Amino acid sequence: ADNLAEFHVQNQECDSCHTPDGELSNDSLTYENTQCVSCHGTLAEVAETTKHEHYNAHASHFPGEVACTSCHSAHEKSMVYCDSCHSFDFNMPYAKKWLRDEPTIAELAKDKSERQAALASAPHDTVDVVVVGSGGAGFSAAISATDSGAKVILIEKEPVIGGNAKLAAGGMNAAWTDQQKAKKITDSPELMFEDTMKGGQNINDPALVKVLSSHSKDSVDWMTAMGADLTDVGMMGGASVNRAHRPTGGCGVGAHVVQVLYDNAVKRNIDLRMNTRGIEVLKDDKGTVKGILVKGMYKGYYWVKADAVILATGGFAKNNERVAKLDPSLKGFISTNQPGAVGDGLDVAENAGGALKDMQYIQAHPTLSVKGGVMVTEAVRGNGAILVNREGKRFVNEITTRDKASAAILAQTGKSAYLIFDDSVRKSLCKIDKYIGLGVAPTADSLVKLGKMEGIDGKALTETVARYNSLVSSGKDTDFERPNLPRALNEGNYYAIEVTPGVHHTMGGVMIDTKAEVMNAKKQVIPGLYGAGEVTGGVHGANRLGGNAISDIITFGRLAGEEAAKYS
Ligand SMILES: Cc1cc2nc3c(=O)[nH]c(=O)nc-3n(C[C@H](O)[C@H](O)[C@H](O)COP(=O)(O)OP(=O)(O)OC[C@H]3O[C@@H](n4cnc5c(N)ncnc54)[C@H](O)[C@@H]3O)c2cc1C
Ligand code: HEC
Ligand code: HEC
Ligand code: HEC
Ligand code: HEC
Ligand SMILES: O=C([O-])[C@H](O)C=C([O-])O
Ligand code: NA
Repeated sequence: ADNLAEFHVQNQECDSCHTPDGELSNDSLTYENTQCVSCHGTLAEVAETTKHEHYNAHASHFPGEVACTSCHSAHEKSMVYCDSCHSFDFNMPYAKKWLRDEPTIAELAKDKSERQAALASAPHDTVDVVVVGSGGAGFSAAISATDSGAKVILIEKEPVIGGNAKLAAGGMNAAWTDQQKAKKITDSPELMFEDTMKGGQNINDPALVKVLSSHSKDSVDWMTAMGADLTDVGMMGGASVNRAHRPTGGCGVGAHVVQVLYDNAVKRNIDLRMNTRGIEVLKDDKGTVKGILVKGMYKGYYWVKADAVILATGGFAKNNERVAKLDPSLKGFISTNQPGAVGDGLDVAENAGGALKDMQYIQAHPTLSVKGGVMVTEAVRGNGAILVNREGKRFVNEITTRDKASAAILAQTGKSAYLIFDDSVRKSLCKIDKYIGLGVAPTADSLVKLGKMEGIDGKALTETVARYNSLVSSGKDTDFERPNLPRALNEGNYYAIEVTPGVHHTMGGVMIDTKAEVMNAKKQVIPGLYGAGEVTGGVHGANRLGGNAISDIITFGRLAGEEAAKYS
């Protein structure tokens, strides 16, 4: 058979998958996926049949309930979503090679016919607030607006929830939390504010940073009340004290937070629509929001009538063409991002009259795995790993800010470096076992053997770790002035991960005020239009601190949902 439907129809009727009249149920394909599940089992049940030692197409780190049709289309060959970041050896029936070619908002102007028809029609729904994007900011806005008495529709353009937020590792920054106090950590919102402003080269809007620092404990409390575990508190770069909150043992914060948000949205019966892209914010004759034109992948264009629209669409770090025009030093770099993080939400914001700011400030994460092409968490360094070059020497304070760390790594021989750590570090950070599972953390019982394995000077490496451990013992790094030396690298075996910078986060975006209201170039509020999360500019300035993006998206998403509900 040339496609999945053709295979099935050999001994099944059309209505084995389809509704009675044949119409597709909705853009989430709810009815149709339910039919797949009726015969094949849930995703977890299918996964039992497709195990590999170190990976499983049907059991991944993605949170929520991942629809079968995310990867298996019926009437045409389809792509494995995992192929957008990994190259696992898969044999999905009716597969085709991964290729993302999504039309820009500007290109969709070609749908002049179809869009005019939609807008000429009755609104498909009439609600209070539409939230665009199912990352942490969008789910937070949808939940908060719903709890404030608003009727919400949440849309997501991708087939799966969670955006980049589901990928978050190292943590959510906050001070001064119960969780920190329980771990004998002393902090303050003031110190978080100070670290943040300094970290951003004082480019950040201080009014927005004050919201970030002052609301941070409340946001940790809010997540925790919803069921999140944020009890482990680690160190990230450019921070005065440990304040990156994450689940027990140092497991990934992002999948967890997104799962909690998803479960809470399902509990509230929030209308979530997948494969549904926000295209154009609609405004009335006085320039206030009146709704939004969307494009359903399966059901076509339609509009929703609403008082408020909350853009929670994330960044553009996947779009290297747009990135390179703003910061040429990042041209041709690999990205840490999900395939849809291309900035189409900003185009929607600008078309609605929103001004952008700080667009030139784009962060490279200092440590993408060269072998795996995925982010390796800064928490590996926070929990005690060092960086060495091919000469086997330290060369940077491994917990400095990301601008400085990235530059340092790029300055080394081969424009890459190695994370080096032992089993004490490994055991301290649950997330590290994921890199071992991915195959990107080669190991040996001596540094000489590891060095020979990886092309690092083995004797120099050995002497480097001895010297470093000496500095840990004496309590002062006189070589690179690293201010926190949590662990000696001296238990069990040693690991190396080859790392290099990758494009990671866009600090610029739509201009908002402290109420998450989008403003035009005249600094005038556009009534009914809100922005929250990485889509906004002004929060992070010239360099974002690790841990501060998850803090941002929960704080600003929650605030936006409450403000939108009040606005009405
Ligand atoms: C691998 C990785 C690890 C990270 N780790 C951390 C960490 O631990 N700590 C931290 O603070 N930050 C971390 N970050 C940064 C942080 O996760 C991102 O800043 C965060 O995901 C921003 O969340 P968001 O809700 O604004 O956007 P996202 O989570 O990216 O969600 C936006 C969603 O909107 C969608 N969308 C876009 N346009 C449209 C449209 N027109 N219509 C409908 N939907 C649309 C997307 O497809 C996406 O699903 C990490 C980022 C990555 C990539
Ligand atoms: C909804 C769109 C789906 C999806 C994503 C899949 N199916 Fe089915 N399927 C059914 C049976 C009896 C078979 C033969 C194998 C078996 O005995 O279990 C299949 C086969 C598949 C495949 C493999 C195709 C190939 O080329 O070998 C795949 C990838 C698959 N399915 C996914 C039974 C049913 C149903 C019962 C009436 C329904 C409904 C579906 N399948 C729908 C779907
Ligand atoms: C499950 C395995 C299916 C079988 C068997 C049939 N269809 Fe299907 N159909 C299915 C899905 C998941 C979808 C969405 C797109 C995709 O290919 O994944 C569709 C789509 C259609 C459409 C398009 C409808 C539209 O664009 O509005 C049509 C016209 C259609 N399907 C017809 C159809 C007929 C006549 C079938 C029996 C021969 C049939 N389908 C089988 C899932 C499945
Ligand atoms: C992408 C992330 C997928 C999603 C979501 C679902 N499936 Fe899948 N499927 C995918 C791959 C890459 C493969 C090949 C796996 C491999 O290890 O090579 C498959 C395979 C199947 C199969 C065939 C299994 C077999 O016995 O050989 C089936 C029957 C199947 N998938 C069904 C299925 C259903 C019902 C899903 C929703 C619950 C579903 N898949 C999700 C990729 C992805
Ligand atoms: C980029 C946006 C990704 C996509 C798409 C998928 N994964 Fe992933 N994966 C990504 C990262 C940054 C990491 C590093 C470890 C971490 O948890 O942050 C990984 C790791 C894995 C691993 C190894 C660890 C583990 O969970 O066992 C596996 C087996 C894995 N990823 C599988 C996987 C599958 C099956 C996916 C499709 C459903 C998938 N990944 C998508 C980033 C990204
Ligand atoms: O390194 C991480 O875990 C991460 O990627 C941290 C942030 O904030 O972006
Ligand atoms: Na931004």
